[PDB]
Amino acid sequence: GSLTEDGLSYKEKFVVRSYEVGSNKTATVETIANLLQEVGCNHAQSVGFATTTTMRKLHLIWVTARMHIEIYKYPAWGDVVEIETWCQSEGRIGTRRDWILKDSVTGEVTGRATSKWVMMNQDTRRLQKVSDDVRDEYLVFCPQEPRLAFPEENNRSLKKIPKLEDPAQYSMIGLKPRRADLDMNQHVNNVTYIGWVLESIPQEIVDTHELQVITLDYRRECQQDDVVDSLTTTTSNDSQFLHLLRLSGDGQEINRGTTLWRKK
Amino acid sequence: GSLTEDGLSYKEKFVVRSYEVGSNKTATVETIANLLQEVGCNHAQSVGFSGFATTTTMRKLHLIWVTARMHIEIYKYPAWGDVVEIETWCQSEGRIGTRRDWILKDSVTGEVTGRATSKWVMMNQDTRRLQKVSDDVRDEYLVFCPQEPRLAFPEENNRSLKKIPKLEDPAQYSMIGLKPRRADLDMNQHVNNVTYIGWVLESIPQEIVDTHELQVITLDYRRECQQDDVVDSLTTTTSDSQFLHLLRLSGDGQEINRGTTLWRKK
Ligand SMILES: Nc1ccc2c(c1)S(=O)(=O)C=C2
Ligand SMILES: Nc1ccc2c(c1)S(=O)(=O)C=C2
Repeated sequence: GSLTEDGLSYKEKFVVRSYEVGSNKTATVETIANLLQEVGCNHAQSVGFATTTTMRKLHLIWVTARMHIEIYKYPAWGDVVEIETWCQSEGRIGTRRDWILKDSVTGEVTGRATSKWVMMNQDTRRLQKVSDDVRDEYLVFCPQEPRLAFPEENNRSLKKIPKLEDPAQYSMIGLKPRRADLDMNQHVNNVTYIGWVLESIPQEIVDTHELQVITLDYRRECQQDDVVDSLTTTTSNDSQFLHLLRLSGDGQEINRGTTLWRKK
Repeated sequence: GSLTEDGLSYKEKFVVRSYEVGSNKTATVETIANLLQEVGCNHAQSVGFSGFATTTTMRKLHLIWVTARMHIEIYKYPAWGDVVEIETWCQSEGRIGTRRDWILKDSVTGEVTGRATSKWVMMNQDTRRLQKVSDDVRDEYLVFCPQEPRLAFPEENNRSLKKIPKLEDPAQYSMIGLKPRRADLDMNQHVNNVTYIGWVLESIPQEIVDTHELQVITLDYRRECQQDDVVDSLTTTTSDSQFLHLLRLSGDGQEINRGTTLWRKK
């Protein structure tokens, strides 16, 4: 992998592995999401790191508020997929990281993703707007003119997600993270929540449809000793669902989302 | 990745990923086990196989290879961003089945950082009945194996061939109600063998994991966990720290795996 010529974006190629694919012999959306995370990590390392001395001094970290992925073609087992990533400042709100996925052999865009990140105190979990001093330290690593993976003026990446009402049409209860679901800091990996959301989709939908779009909002973190319930209701050629992840006991919301599926 | 010059073994390099490491910023034993599986798959493809390593004779009789035992020893877990080189080969073990071995090395130093061995047996994919290999099938795979013995674990009467006892109730530690999600399934909708390693490790206390490093794991595979099954993971200290393990179905207590782990103080 490497930064591009202008040093404002990062590209990396990946060969799809045997254990990374589903029943269609193509990469699952969780493998794709892990690869997005990996190319994001490699981008931060290549530019010198994604926390500066100033963020480290104030105990601030970047946390994901929203993730939006659209896949036109899932790469097959043994195929090479090229992923390009970049960041852009969104004023005082936070930052946005975008991705473009391409088939390395044809050069055609097979997918795209966008994510919203906000600054949070590591210890108190309190959110805050971006200070001018912190924002100005990261601007030298972003393209200055807008560069959007989802340009469309009415794109599904910025749609507001409602809260699922009980009773849910489908459910998967008692979901718990194991050590493989944790990152190097013992926190639940963001991709695990995507897997948990998908667990409440019926197997018949998964067997006859392909996931085209997933939008996920992150409200609260699942701790290593928490238990989660995954709720889904059909809202809809295509099938659309509304999703909710909440703690098994008190019903505290951890995520909400939407998925769009197309017939195979 | 590629077959070596003699075409009797396969080598592949991997760069360790950010999501593949644990709290020590080194690859977990589950990432290592997935890489062993991946280099095994790439070896079968390189020697001509289009399912897993099944010849047309096995395909006509509906026979598949299934893991009976997995044994892994790690001296050093590769760090995040490091390149690890893995070499794999197979050997026929007469009529019993086959053995697949692996050697892990640090690509920069060339030193052996780990080794693994596994026992595979032939099974009918529909009835799940075990069978001897027979001359006709064994003779079709011999051209892909070294003829002289080549063992990742040469030592006479070593840890890889030790008999594992059945854990007696009550267990010292336990993790109950473990269930597979879609990410735990392979391309044939069966639970991936590496998930059972994760489930075994779930009943080790967090304090042991925080102060020790896993050096050895031996796992026997008795029965498969189905997509709608629920598993209990049981562990008792038998001692470094050594543990005896048992995975069984949550309800009727049917055994699915038994194993042992050996851990070294950090
Ligand atoms: N906040 C922020 C802005 C740009 C960039 C990063 C962080 S990075 O370090 O991940 C690569 C470029
Ligand atoms: N059964 C068996 C024996 C040798 C070899 C394989 C299978 S393979 O196809 O994985 C490569 C060598």
